[PDB]
Amino acid sequence: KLKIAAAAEALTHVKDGMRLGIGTGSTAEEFVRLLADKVSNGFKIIGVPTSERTAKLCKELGVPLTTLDETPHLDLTVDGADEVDTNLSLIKGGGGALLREKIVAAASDAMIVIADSSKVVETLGRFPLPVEVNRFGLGATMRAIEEAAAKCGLAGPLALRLKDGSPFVTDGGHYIVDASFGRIPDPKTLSDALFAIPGVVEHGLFIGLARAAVVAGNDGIRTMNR
Amino acid sequence: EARKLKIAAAAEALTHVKDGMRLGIGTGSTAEEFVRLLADKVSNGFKIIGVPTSERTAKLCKELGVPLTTLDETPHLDLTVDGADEVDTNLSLIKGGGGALLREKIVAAASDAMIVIADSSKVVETLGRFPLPVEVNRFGLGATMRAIEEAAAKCGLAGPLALRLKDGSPFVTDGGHYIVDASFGRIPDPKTLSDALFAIPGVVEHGLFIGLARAAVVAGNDGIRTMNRS
Repeated sequence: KLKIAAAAEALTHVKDGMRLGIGTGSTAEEFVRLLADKVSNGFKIIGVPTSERTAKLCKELGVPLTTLDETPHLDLTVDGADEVDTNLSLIKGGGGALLREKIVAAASDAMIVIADSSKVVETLGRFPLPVEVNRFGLGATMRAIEEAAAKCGLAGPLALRLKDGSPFVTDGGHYIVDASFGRIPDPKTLSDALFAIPGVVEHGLFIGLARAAVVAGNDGIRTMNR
Repeated sequence: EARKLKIAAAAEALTHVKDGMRLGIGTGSTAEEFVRLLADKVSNGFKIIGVPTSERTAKLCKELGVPLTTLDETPHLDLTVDGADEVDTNLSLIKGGGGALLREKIVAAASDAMIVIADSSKVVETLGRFPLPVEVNRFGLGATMRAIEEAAAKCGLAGPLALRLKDGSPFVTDGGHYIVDASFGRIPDPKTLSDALFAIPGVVEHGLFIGLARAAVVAGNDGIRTMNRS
């Protein structure tokens, strides 16, 4: 649809010979398809996958693959997001790949986001914030998340994420708690508060990582910048 | 030896353990001696319920008839008692030489108070001579290694990073993670370093305990001393 043109605009930021971090979800898959077309004309690139599902896609379509162990620093990560605010702070992890996405993006010189107009918000937080937790001590970690929220002036339900009947286990062996805070006006402070909890592994706030964002508007395609 | 000093500290810390409080039970050689002293007390009708910080702490406690519970079942505790690899005058710690730092920090942070018990060799002027354990995700190990070096550099630190091994392959934490032992030598600002390490998406947790321990019972041959908080 327009989803395609948004990915295609992001692929213009990709240079010959780049070391690339590749996102997960509906939008990054399309970026994979279009970049596969380009290699298939002698465009050279090497990619780190942020999930098994992206990894499979790259191999079926001929996008060369590497690892952060073999390729510890990347030029660019391209990935989707659940919410983008005007500081280009994001909420990510609706797809359950939040940690590998943070690690890959944090290992990169720059991160480009691809989203539609509906994901761009005045204030982050209507999308529930995914928080990745250890299964040991979940009860005390839930308490601490509510107290961490209270101290930052927020509140809302914390819902242990399920798949089928059971808790969702991430690629890395953790549970996810989706925190519905409604409005997160100071992401950095909340991120600090959540990190001070030992049970917290990581969370879906991507702060200061996206240098630019391609948005599929109702009018057409637009890029936001830093 | 070292052993009888760890016992005297354990016994002075149990002076703080009251009938029926719910306890965080540490792990390692010094917490072992505290468990026995609690067990000898249990069999004469002492009342307590304890959350284990490790796989092996739980087995000792069950072998001795110490009532055991869960943080899912018992999410807030009264008191955690545990060892430490380093204690400084502010009661900031380095922990995780025995590999249980994550569960230990979770347990201690869920407690109204945390008391440390150690022998006098564990008391330091400045944290950092004991290499700092950092618990890391297996995914992206290479990028996480780099970021730890970049964080150290911004805090004016340096040293080897060794992926911790056991029997020839990486030590796997109870929680499914690796440990990178960071030999920084001297850590004059623990708080700044702790923030810089948390900022790494690969870092799960680390062995700096800042502001958690309310007191530290220390043995030594110049007698038993409880360190306190300025």
